Amino acid sequence: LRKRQLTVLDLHPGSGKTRKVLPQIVKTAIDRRLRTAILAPTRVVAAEIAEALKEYPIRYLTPAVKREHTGTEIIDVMCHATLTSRLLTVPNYNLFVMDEAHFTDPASIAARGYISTKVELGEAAAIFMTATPPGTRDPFPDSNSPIVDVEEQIPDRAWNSGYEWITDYTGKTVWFVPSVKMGNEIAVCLTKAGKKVIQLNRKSFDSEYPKCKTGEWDFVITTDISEMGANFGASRVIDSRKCIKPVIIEDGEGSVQLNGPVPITAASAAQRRGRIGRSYVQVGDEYHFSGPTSEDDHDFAHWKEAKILLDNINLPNGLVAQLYEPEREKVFSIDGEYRLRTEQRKNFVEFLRTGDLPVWLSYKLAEAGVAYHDRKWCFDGPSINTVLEDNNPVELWTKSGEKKILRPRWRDGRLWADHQALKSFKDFACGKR
Repeated sequence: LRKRQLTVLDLHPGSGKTRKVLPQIVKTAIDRRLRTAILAPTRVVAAEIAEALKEYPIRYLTPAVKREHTGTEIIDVMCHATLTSRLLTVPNYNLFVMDEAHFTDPASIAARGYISTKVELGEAAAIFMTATPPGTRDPFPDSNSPIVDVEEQIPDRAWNSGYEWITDYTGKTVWFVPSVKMGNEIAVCLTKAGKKVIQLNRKSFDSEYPKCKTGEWDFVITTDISEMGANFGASRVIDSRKCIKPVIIEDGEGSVQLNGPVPITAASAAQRRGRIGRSYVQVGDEYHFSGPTSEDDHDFAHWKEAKILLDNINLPNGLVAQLYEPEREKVFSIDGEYRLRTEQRKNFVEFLRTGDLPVWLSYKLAEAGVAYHDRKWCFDGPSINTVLEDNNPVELWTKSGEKKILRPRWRDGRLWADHQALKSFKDFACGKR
């Protein structure tokens, strides 16, 4: 009960989290009438926490709905981003428990800032659970069983020769890639070599990660989303230590671009490696990697985007929350700099929630006075912002009846990162939501 005292913020890692630790915390919170928020990084982990807590009365919260049996529940389970979303449109929780608290999704960073600030104000206690606390930099941490770390060349595309070590192995392998496209090229190569392959990414995770529990697979090819609580029962990880992440370019109008494979942080590398080595009775787990790690992640867009979110959340004291202490050095702006005026903020929240637009773009739109329903901005950008599909400009029928080339006022590369993103953006440009 040492961790449940107001003004306490506790970090810890381990193994035994949902069978015992989380239920004990929840049991004590209920006995003490502590209004509690349990925060999971993903819908999968929220589900697994909710199942671990099946013996207790809990409320499940999404950004839009609540699931309860009586309405008298005091323990809420939700995704990190659901807290941030509801703060932008919320109980004065006495206790926060954040699982996988290293997640650098902007809404997760902002949630840690809000929670950290509530703790420092003496309004709450918080527990951050993660094997790689924000601020840490150790890519080869200790493990339950020794890991064989092997630095060697890793394919970044299909191969027609060599790499015998990849396909001759008969255990299960988790292979982290920087992009879904690269993962698919590798997955097809492995499949034509007689391997059973599952591909995991943010869009496929809810349907495909559950298939890993059947054990009917040889390889999981995954993006970095599997750094947030995925449990594989594998024996090998392959990791070129790359990611592709948005970068805000502050020159001119400003823009966001997706910068090609760049090195991951040491904490990310430790989380990728940390998929294995988890069991004393399974020895010989291997981590095959190439490339350095890098802590120059200040240029990744999620830090500024977290600050934009936090600057637009009101506090009881009339001020604004700060980022969680070890993360404050990632952003170089003065607190409150991104706070939007009244009508702008209303449109901001709508672009985020109903529009499903990235934080940076939603801020630029809102700040420029764009109304949520006004789609002129999708078509009134300069010709350099023309969106291409199959090297042809995208032409759309607008809600006003005109056929126009898709030319957003600001370029945010996440709007056309893949076919599904582009389709969603085309639907938005046409007024479909």
